[PDB]
Amino acid sequence: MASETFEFQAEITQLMSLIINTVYSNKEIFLRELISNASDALDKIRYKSLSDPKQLETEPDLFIRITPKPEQKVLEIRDSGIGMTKAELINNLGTIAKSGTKAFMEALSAGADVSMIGQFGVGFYSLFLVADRVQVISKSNDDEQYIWESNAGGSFTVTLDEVNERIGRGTILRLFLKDDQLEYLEEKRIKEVIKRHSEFVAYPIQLVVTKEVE
Amino acid sequence: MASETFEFQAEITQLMSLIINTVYSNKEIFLRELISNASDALDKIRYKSLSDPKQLETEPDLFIRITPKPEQKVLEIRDSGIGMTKAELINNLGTIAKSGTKAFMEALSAGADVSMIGQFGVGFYSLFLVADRVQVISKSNDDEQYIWESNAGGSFTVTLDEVNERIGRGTILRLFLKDDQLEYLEEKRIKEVIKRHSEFVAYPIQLVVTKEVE
Ligand SMILES: CN1CC/C=C/CCCCCCC(=O)Cc2c(Cl)c(O)cc(O)c2C1=O
Ligand SMILES: CN1CC/C=C/CCCCCCC(=O)Cc2c(Cl)c(O)cc(O)c2C1=O
Repeated sequence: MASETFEFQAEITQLMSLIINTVYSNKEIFLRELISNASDALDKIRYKSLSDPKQLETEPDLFIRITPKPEQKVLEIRDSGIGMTKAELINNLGTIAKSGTKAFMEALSAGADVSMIGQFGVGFYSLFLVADRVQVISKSNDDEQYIWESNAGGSFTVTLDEVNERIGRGTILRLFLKDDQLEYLEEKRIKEVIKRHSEFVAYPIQLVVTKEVE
Repeated sequence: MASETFEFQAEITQLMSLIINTVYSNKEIFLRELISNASDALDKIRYKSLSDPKQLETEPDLFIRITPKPEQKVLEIRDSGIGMTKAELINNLGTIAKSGTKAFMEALSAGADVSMIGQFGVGFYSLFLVADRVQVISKSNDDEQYIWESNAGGSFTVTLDEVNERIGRGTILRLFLKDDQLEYLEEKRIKEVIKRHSEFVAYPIQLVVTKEVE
């Protein structure tokens, strides 16, 4: 199909503009937030499967997978968690997506460290520390695969997905990294960031590395 | 769109049935043939770009990339070479695809080693040594992305591609490995097979490895 365009709730647009523009030092913290969200989605599908085991069959493996795509300056973070339907992507990432958004911004003004973002329920938006564009590609058992896309402007698009690999079930965050943040494409940097901030994750974290054979 | 189905030329079906069923020992040779085809397609796009440099811009990097997908028992061999349009996939892989096909089978009967397959121009079909199903996904600058699929039966299908990652330009052979050939998903096995049979390749060969972070 065509893309549909949606307006963000005003506090969300304010949160994003602030973060995409910040000179804050500790940007690496975006990866902890995206692994935590990935781990929550995997919790929800595992929890859901307790009474409905067939929900697992669209993707029996439970994992988080990180894929640097250095040639496109993209970093992907995939999970096989519960995924979001079209209406979920629309509601959860932007149109309500509310709640701690304004509390967080107020805490920032008073000097809170950008790293509390997650305790306010809005750590998804920390991706704009290292990316100036994101596509969230998601497949819920309840809906077709969709793409939600934002560039931290006041509106986002949602498009039926006829261009990306089929996710059996779950979500890919595809981060279009800023030119100064290309370090997050490097295998050593990634590992160091995960060991530091994500020690207790119930699910395997996989890193997809491309090496020339010689 | 829907799938279209096409009949193979009769000698091709005869070639495939023989190979999918052979007890021959040296199956590893399929990888040399698929890297050679990949290298030929990259030669043709490089040669073509000599007088039409813009043909490179849909994918400026020239590479061969091998991606084991152990969970699906798939091995992928990708190149960014010239790719095939729908009519090319139909003509080149099956409906004419002729020429050395019958000569090769006659040489086999007389005791030729399955490994001469490439000097008869039909080494593509060597994939059926290790796979009982293949999808060829291809994107020519001249056409949309298409999927050609065969299971060594007498007919194949060609489908407009709305399910796979976008190839900028080139071809993916997606091999659905036989249960006894899963060794070709292993990083050490692959490297050993390339060093042995593909020493002189002008293009980088990349191996995509997935490792758990601990
Ligand atoms: C958590 N859920 C599953 C759906 C989440 C439902 C609760 C509302 C969450 C609001 C924030 C959005 C979110 O966490 C979605 C998500 C993100 Cl951002 C991610 O990086 C990885 C994911 O697997 C998901 C996701 O699909
Ligand atoms: C060689 N060409 C480019 C298109 C080839 C034209 C000449 C006719 C070739 C007939 C065999 C089919 C073929 O080689 C196609 C192909 C295969 Cl099988 C492959 O494994 C990788 C590829 O990049 C190609 C391909 O697209």
